[PDB]
Order: sequence, then C-alpha cells, then structure tokens
Amino acid sequence: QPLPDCCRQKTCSCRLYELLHGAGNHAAGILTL
Repeated sequence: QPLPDCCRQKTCSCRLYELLHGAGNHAAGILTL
C-alpha cells in the first residue's frame, strides 16, 4: 500500500491511515472509487 502523506510533509500523524485502514479500509476504497 501507499505510504503516509502526513509523514512526508510532517503535517500530521502517519499512522492516521492505519486508523481507517483498520476500522474501515473499504470506506476509503469505495468512497474514492
């Protein structure tokens, strides 16, 4: 999977993606399409 954006710009937590990727990864996969 893709790396964290906030981690690249250091504008927020990197594990932020894991939050949704674990509590609902499909939510982002479908909403994005």
